[PDB]
Amino acid sequence: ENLYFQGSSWKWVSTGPLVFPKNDERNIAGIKDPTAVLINGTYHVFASTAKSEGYNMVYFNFTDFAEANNAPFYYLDQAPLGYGYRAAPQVFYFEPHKLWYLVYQNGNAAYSTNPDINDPSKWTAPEVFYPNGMPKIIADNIGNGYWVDMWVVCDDEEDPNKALCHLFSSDDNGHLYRSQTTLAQFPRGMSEPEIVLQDTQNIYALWEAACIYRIKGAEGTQKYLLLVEAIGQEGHRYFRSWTSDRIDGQWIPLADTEANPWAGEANVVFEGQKWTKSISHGEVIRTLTDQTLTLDLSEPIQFLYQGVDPNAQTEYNALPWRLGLITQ
Repeated sequence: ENLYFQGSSWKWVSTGPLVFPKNDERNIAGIKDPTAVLINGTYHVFASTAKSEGYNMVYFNFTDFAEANNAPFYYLDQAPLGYGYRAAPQVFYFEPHKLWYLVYQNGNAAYSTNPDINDPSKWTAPEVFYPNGMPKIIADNIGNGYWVDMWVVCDDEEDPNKALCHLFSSDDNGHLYRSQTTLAQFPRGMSEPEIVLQDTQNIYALWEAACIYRIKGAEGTQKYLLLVEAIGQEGHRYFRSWTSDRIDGQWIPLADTEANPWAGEANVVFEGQKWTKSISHGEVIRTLTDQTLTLDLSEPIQFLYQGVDPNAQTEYNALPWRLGLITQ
């Protein structure tokens, strides 16, 4: 059954920090915002590198979490993906094209493709979901924010000419946006976004880093799980959660408070090294790797996340973020 759909009582154990920047000439300050899949015993991770100079991305793989820190990084600026600003990836296999997509931000909502996740040198130069630039609704409501944190999820409707692919994004100004196109058209044809949730009075309650997952075998009110990062007390990052019966439906809070979050300081036990009070910008490690973003909740979720020493005092892009893991 769905023994790991934990309702309003999610509980986790965190590892210590698992992935650090390399001591190399790139002088990366933080490793951030992971996306990951597990295929035949190998974990494939994409993450962002952060320093005051800028953002770009890395790929690495490993078989053992305790050895992840020794995995060589492929710096994706060596692929056609290239130099420039790129951040905050999401990886999935778009089965109808037999291509992996890496969805990320480069100033717009962007994607690269690759037929083989094991060949990081082949990731394409970015192409954008919104060919004319930032949508009007986002430009009109962004204020002093930033258009960030792109997420695709597709429904599993039989007819591809009708099944929808949704692209979510945030503005660091209290809005969550959603566009759609058909499976047949994807990646082309994303509609003008709609605001699907907003918290204008406290923008930090609906900050960024959305994830939308299908729960395998769930056919009713909890078919879809929405996670959004919030900033609480003392700047501690945590995830709020909601559920819905469809991707473009009515979200109902699940575990959505700082005291009872989906994942946060309140419900994460550091059984070993205790190194962060923030559970930030994370993703579930997926074994069902296709564009439906399906989780099998007969098995414990593993959520790879960015954490940071709460006492670090740096410029924001120089924060010493490291990757860690929470497991149910």
